[PDB]
Amino acid sequence: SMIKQRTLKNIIRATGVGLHSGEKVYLTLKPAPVDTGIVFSRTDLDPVVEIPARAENVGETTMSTTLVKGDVKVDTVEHLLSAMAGLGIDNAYVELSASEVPIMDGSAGPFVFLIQSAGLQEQEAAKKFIRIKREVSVEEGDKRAVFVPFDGFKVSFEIDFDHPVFRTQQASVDFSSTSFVKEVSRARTFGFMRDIEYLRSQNLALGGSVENAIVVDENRVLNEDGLRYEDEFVKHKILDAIGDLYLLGNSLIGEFRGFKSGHALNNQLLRTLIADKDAWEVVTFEDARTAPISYMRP
Ligand SMILES: CO[C@H](CO)c1ccc(C#Cc2ccc(C(=O)NC[C@H]3C[C@@H](NC(=O)[C@@H]4C[C@H](F)CN4)CN3C(=O)C3CC3)cc2)cc1
Ligand SMILES: [Zn+2]
Repeated sequence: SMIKQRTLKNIIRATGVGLHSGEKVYLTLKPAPVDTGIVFSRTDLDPVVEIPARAENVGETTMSTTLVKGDVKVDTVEHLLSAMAGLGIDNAYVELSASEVPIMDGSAGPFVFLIQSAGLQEQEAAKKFIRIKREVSVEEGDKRAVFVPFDGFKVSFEIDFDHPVFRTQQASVDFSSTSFVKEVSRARTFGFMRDIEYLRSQNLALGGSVENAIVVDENRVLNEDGLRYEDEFVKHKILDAIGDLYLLGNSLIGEFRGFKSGHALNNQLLRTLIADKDAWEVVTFEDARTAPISYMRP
């Protein structure tokens, strides 16, 4: 029996704060039809503005992955998009009352929980996969990001901060043994005091607190109850990347490798990949028993 596309079983309502904006935001996730993709909606505006969550719609922001259409934007989509990729949601409307997705605890945990509390619905159509056929790589100074043919899905990442707080700055997850839910989803975004102070002075990071970010001064985590994983920092880079990969609009059959990469170079990789049609093909699986990836019950 075929790997079928999925949407939401029921609507999800949540409430939170833009990390950057400091704005209270109301968030609704709704079932969408077959071949809809993930579509973000700014419902505060008349008329309503809808931005498909696709690489064609990424803006040239420095702080997070931002979707743009005209001078309308949606900021910091990568954590939510990451939770939908984790759970294999093809189709869903994401309604927002403000410009920025709420930050929650800084991870994809809350989003995964709400989604899985609602449960998912298999739809009557083949789920489409993007299969990496060739090596696609991009560099800029010391940062590298690479796709690599792999029968399955795996993300590998390295960061290198010259900071006392680095613990493991490397990790590799194969999502056909490692559970995204258990092992990546709870990994929080992080920030250095020096950086958070500059952003504050530029009137950015207005929603940030220990409640939604690991805060790191010179030497140590300042968060009273410390870390969730020994390797949280690099595990959260894997979270951002799975989110960024999903701007492709279908789940990936292949490997990702990031070295000190962020949303900019991740976005250069998707562009180059999309552009080089020798390097990828769209595939469906009529028999899930022989697919290289498997999914949780709905
Ligand atoms: C002192 O108490 C106050 C209480 O009000 C306070 C104020 C502000 C904050 C905060 C915050 C905050 C700001 C920015 C970021 C952020 O930009 N981090 C980027 C990190 C993290 C990671 N990127 C991500 O996670 C992306 C970008 C967004 F974070 C979401 N996905 C990679 N990465 C790096 O490379 C860092 C070296 C720059 C973090 C926290 C706290 C308390
Ligand atoms: Zn992040």
